[PDB]
Amino acid sequence: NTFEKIRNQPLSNFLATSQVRQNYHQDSEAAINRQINLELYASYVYLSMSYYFDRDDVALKNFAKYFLHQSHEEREHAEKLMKLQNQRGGRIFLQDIQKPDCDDWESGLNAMECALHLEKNVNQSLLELHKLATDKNDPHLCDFIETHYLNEQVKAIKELGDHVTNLRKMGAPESGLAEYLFDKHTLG
Amino acid sequence: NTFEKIRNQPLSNFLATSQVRQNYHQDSEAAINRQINLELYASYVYLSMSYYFDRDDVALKNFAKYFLHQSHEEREHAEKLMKLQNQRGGRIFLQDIQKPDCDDWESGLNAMECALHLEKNVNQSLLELHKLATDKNDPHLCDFIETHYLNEQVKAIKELGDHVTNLRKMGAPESGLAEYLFDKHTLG
Amino acid sequence: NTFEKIRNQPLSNFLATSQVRQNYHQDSEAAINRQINLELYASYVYLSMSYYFDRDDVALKNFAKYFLHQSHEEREHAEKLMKLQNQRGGRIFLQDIQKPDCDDWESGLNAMECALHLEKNVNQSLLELHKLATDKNDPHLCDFIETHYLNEQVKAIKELGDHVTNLRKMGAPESGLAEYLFDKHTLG
Amino acid sequence: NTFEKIRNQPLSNFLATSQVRQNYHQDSEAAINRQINLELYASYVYLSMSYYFDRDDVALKNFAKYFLHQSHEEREHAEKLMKLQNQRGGRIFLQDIQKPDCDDWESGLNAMECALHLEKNVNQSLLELHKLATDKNDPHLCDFIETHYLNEQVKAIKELGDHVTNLRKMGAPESGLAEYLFDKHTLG
Amino acid sequence: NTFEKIRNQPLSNFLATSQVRQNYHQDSEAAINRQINLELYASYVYLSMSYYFDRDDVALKNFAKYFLHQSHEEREHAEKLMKLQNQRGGRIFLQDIQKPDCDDWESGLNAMECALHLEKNVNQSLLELHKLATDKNDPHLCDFIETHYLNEQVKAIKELGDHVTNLRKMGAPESGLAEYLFDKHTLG
Amino acid sequence: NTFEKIRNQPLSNFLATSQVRQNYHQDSEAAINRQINLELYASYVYLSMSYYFDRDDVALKNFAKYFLHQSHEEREHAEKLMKLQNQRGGRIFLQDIQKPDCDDWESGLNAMECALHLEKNVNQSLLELHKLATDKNDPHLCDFIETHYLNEQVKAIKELGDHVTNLRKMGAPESGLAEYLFDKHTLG
Repeated sequence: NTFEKIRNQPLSNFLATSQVRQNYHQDSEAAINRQINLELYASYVYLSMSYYFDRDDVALKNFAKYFLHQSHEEREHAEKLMKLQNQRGGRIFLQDIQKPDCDDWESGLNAMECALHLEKNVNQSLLELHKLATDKNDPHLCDFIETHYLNEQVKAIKELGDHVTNLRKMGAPESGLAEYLFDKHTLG
Repeated sequence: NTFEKIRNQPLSNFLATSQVRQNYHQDSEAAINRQINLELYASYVYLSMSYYFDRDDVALKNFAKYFLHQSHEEREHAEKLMKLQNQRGGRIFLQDIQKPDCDDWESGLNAMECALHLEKNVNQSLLELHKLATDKNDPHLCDFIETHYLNEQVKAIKELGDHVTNLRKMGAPESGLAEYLFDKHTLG
Repeated sequence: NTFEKIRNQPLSNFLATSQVRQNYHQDSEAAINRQINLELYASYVYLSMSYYFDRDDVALKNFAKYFLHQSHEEREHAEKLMKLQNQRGGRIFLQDIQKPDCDDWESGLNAMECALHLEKNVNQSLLELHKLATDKNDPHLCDFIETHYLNEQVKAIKELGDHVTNLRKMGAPESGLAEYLFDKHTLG
Repeated sequence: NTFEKIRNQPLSNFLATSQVRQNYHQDSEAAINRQINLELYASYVYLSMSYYFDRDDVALKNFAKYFLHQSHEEREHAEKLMKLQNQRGGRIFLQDIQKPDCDDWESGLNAMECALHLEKNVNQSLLELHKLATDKNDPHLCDFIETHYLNEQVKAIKELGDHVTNLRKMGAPESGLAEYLFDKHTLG
Repeated sequence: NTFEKIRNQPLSNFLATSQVRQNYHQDSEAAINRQINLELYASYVYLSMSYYFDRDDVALKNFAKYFLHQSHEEREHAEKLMKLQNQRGGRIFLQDIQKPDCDDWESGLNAMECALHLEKNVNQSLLELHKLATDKNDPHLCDFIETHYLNEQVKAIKELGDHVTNLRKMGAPESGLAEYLFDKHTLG
Repeated sequence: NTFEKIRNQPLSNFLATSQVRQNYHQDSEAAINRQINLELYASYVYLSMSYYFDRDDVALKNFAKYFLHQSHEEREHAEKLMKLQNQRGGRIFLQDIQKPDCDDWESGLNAMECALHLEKNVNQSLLELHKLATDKNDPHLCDFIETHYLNEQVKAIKELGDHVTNLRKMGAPESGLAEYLFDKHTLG
């Protein structure tokens, strides 16, 4: 899985004085760069799924629309992180964006499960970032993280869990009628 | 079952001269206090069910909305009874509110059946209250009960019976598709 | 005083794996259940006071309106706590709601003083809850508490203190003219 | 600079039971009084600069407008701090307001640099205050500071840095054309 | 009082050629600087009183609002004087702003009396300034003073006298009912 | 240089029967996949350039806005290509997205020159794609390319050339006044 490989690289890989810098450790800068890379990767995965559900032998439009919306959201998250990095006086440092691990998904249920897994991973990364911020006595960074990311992660995870439960109860993936009706009524 | 043990307590437990009191027996006062306690208990049960249907492994929003509405209705009923007790010149006397008997419900059908049972019990209590009022020659109390409670009870019971019948015919509780579609089309 | 007896019960009494649970200790779950019970109790006390001030030998309408509004607010607080408990992946566990300790209040000043006492107690409970959350490294819970409860508690306490001071200076409770005019001008 | 002299006075020089006080250490009270004095001093400095840029031999209107706006902002900050001190149950204690250190400024660039210096000093003081609050277990005060001051300080510092960079690149202070055009296009 | 101490300092302490200067003696410049300092001091005193009347053991909102309005008015007066000083080709020269003499006021009547005293002092200062202007043959300065300050001073003094008389007749400060009703009806 | 090494890879690397496929050679499929990768790379380069000009020691807002707009445009281009690939009955096959080659740009002129170079490269790739389409007798693909890409490329190249010429004539990069005024008047 590409996620842990991105995770286990040292902070030295994410580093490239300013007149506005004040109370800003370099480890925080390094962690912010890595988080940026992670958000971009998530956006790319969502795009891949969205255009998978558009093939002529799958043909579920609302799934595709949903995943495209998610991809755009992830892109905006990454841009906001970059803006913060500039505001505080650090230096942005970019890396390659890996290709997604899964190429086909075979059903809507499987795609929803992979999405849930991905969101949980992103949440774990954010939590460790907050811990690193708090043991360095940086209240501004802690408040930024708390106000802009944690509640959104929690809500997204809850929604994905609801979707998975509903799809399992209706009889998916063996019943195509189930996925058709779910695409019509819930995601419509 | 909490209902009957609340019912079987003597009237002396629900008792705590006024310048407005006229033709108002104390047995009526005690019965009104008891009915207040009963309505509060019903509201609490409805709240419990409503938030049961919100868990991530059940995920049926319209059921939860329906039951929350019912809970608010029961609260208003209790408040109106308290206002009457003050209007006539009695003294309000409160008691504890017991916890609901059932903790999990396992399906929408089971919850609907328990709700039907509860409503029938409340109706029986109201009928006994009306009989007590009428054999004491208190026309104002009788008319109050008739105009504000009996028809509402009848309509609620009819609606719950319709819901139970429809759910049984569609194949519940073995078919999750049935409950999904019922949540979409009827309660939506 | 029922409050401290509710406070002193162990966390095990407030406990009844999920696919959305992540970084959520069970002690937090128990504490949330206890706080829910506390908020419900406060709502019930406010209701009792509100309908006390409606008797024919007291007759102060604006006091009753004020306390009824407070009761509804407490109910919404409890509902929001329940929604959080579901969002994070815990299990709600309900208890009995005790009857209020004071049955008569004899004046508006005495009622205001009891309300101030109650609000201070609720604030203390919230503070120790936040401490428990913070020594377990749960930033989402800490931010939730901070953003939704502490400032409201502070504002409510300040307002109640102002009311008590004004009522004492006007000559209450020996002067009924004072309470009449306060009901007209301040709470009107 | 008057700044570090104000900073180095003991907390005893900023102190002058309440029925609303709860979980409020006196060191926090003293620190709040000191911060109030600091904000007033900053407002006075901004006023002095604003009216310096209005002389007939300088004649740059938009600079004056900008600095006057800053002065009013600082005044509102101080008033909000005083309101908090009253809300929590402390006692306000005022001191003298010293005169600004610099009397002439000789250019727009020099004034912008002094303003940047001042803002950085204020930010440092706020950070020390937050540390003091957090090691005393006062979550309400910490959240107040985080929500109302830190992000504003960061944004102000970033904006001032941008202004200084742009002015240096255009050729100031040796070119009056540069300052004229900057006054027209950026601050207009 | 601090007032006479500020008054008795020589004009040389308030002094720091222009192409617009014409018929403008330096004694006038010094007197204008002194008047600026005086107006700032008055604004600061008004602010102190306004936030005294906001404490939880005083709790009279309309008094606080009134005094805050007065403080803002004094600030605008000072700013207009500074603009005048710039128009005629003088040089502004600032001083420290002393802390108010009275720290507590104990009643609304006492605060109103102190305010009346302060306004009378300011009026006396303005009168001596006008005399100095007129014996130097400076018609523009005389007309400026007459058109912008004297009538406002007279109206303010009359209003404060009315307030003091009304408060004394109602029975203040021994009757808190008097101050409550005055806050409601007159200042409301 | 990433561009030509992406260009020189064989078509076999960009390959992963359908009921809608008709007159669609596999070489066209591979070329479309390669073009998709190229467009994504261009978008990423534009994003980096845009956030370079946001640093506190560069501070040219309109440049950043311009480049961000360009990045979004490139993203939409890639999405349209993917939609075509699905419409015709091929299979999408994704690859890694390399990091940009240049990390700093040192001036607006240098950035404009790099952008011109990049656009010319993209145009060359599109031209050889059209040649491959036309020697395979695929009129639909040829018309798609002609109607959606060539004129846009030509217009973009013309505009970038105009910008470069204007910046060179004004005296850039040695004159910062030139870049300031160009940012104000042309890109504003």
